[PDB]
Amino acid sequence: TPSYSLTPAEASAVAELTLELAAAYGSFGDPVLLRDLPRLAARLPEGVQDFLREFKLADRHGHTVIRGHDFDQRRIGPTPDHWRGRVRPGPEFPEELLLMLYSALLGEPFGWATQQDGHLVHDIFPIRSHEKQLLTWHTEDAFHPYRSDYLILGALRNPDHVPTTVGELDLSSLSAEDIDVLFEPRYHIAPDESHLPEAARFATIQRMIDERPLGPLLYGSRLDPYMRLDPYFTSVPQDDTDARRAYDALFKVVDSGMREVVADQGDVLFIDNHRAVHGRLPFQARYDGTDRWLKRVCVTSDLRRSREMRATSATRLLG
Amino acid sequence: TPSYSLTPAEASAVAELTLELAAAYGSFGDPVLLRDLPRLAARLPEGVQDFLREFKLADRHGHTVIRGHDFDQRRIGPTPDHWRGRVRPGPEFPEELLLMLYSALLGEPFGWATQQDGHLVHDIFPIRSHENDQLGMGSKQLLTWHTEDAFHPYRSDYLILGALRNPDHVPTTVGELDLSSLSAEDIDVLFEPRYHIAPDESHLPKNNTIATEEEAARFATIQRMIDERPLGPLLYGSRLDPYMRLDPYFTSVPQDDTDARRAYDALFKVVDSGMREVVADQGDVLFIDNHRAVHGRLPFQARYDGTDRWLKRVCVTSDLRRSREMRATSATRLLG
Ligand SMILES: N=C(N)NCCCC[C@H](N)C(=O)O
Ligand SMILES: [Fe+3]
Repeated sequence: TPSYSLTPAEASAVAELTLELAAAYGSFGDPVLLRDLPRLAARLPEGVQDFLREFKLADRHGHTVIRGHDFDQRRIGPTPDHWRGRVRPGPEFPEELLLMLYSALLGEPFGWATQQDGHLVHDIFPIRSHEKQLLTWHTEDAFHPYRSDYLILGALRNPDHVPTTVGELDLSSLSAEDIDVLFEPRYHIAPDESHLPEAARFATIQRMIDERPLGPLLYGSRLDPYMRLDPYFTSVPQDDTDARRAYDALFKVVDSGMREVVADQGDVLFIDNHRAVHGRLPFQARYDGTDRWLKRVCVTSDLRRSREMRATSATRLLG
Repeated sequence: TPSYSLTPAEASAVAELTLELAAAYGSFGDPVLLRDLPRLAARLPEGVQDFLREFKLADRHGHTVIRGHDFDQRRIGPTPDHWRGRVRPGPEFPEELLLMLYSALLGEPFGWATQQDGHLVHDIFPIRSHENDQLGMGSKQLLTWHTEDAFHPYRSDYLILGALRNPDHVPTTVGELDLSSLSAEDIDVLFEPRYHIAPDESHLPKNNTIATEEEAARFATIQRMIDERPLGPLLYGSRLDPYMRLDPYFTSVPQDDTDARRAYDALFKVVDSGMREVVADQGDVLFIDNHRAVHGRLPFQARYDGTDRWLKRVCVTSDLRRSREMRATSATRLLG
């Protein structure tokens, strides 16, 4: 797995640009910052731009990491209690912007209007409210036609080095018969809850919500397939014995290939949502303000493709 | 409809940039050039970048033009007799690079493997032996308007047309959808899967090969569209400001669907009467949203003497990975 380790000079240039941008724009609520993202991202170290572009275009690895960023722990401040009601942007604005720049290099930043007040940058930290653990892994929103193309996870802090799980597909482990079955629309993938704590928009998912169209698991190249796998919310018709058999073999290959990848402080992990599944590992959280803290941006290659489910032309938020 | 006119200073800087890049890279066959495109495009005048970003994000107008480029006629040379058998890249390489930079501001340049040897920037100029055909390489025949590759799930999102020369000022026709001109009932019908859109012959899996497992799977989605003839909408996206895919020549309205037939005739009438003539003269670059505009071209008499109208064209996708099933390798930008 290709990775990029920034020099102190690169790390300094990235930190500097990050602070200069945070001082010139109010928030992501600012329309012009969103406009300017790609032009602004062209001000990053050329080596960093080149690296990410090669990852995107190679379309070969499920994940990559840019390491050795300088995240000012004093400035960033203590890991907060909750995301809700919290004033945005916080002191860690610089780092959020960084992930936004990285997102514009990859595609476009987007979010879910219900998820975390619909903030384009998502918080990942322990919460006592939403607190024997089952080690699960998945494609992000595997059911959804407009699911992420890429995920960017920036580790602000990770004092106990709690890894992330990420796994890819090994084809040589599967027969040509199983693969062919997996390409066919013979599988149900259920949605997700995310409800409670606008009709023409809503009645769109209703094609999956009422009729429930069977979709494939593998698509793209047949020699190097993409995947959408969420074993927890996946269903197969009982009478489709071929499909169930091919689903078992696919699970067994992916499950056994899972790797632990640590996003330590200063790391930014890039997950290709079409080539890799990811997951959480359980950990003992302190709640004192020193807890592991990641930020997360969802990237779409094609914003306009989701227009039917977006409120207006301008909004990057779905639903 | 917004456009951008370059100051002479801006035109000079663009020209200088494209000359520099022309010397620094060998050809579009160089993978590093394709990689570098978006970063290189950030060296364009900031006004231009902002303008095109705003066109892209606004997602409202169906075309725009950037006017007033300096395309050096002496360096560019005579309009060729044919696209086959030319030294690649030619003396007009700086202009091709320009369009590639613009494509990277909008999305990703891509092509069709069967079209002009898979060249990402293709030529539009009269070819004598092609005089009797309805194509870009023709002249005498009217190129009637349409969405490019209406049938194809991976058709262009944008088209970039750059006029190297146009001595007789032959306009391009482009048309948009005035939604206020249609009934709410017609719109609802046009949003419904009630229309059959046939592929252009170039896209036929029996037309191009095929033979071997690998090449067969690359056309399996198209073959299945040919076998099952699914019906689809002519309008999609947002009901208040819809995208369209309209190719009158390849659209079949089912005989028994009276509602669809009424709405299609309504849609056709609006678009046909909204048709605008837009002249891309020397130094003009035309941007067409393939989801909001139709385009065509007027007939003209070619001279075949090296002085003919000459346009360069780039197709743009907003998502190269969507067409992965139809591309040979991960790296290729060629479909088929
Ligand atoms: N074919 C190769 N290797 N070209 C490298 C030159 C790119 C340098 C870039 N245009 C610049 O001036 O920064
Ligand atoms: Fe997840």
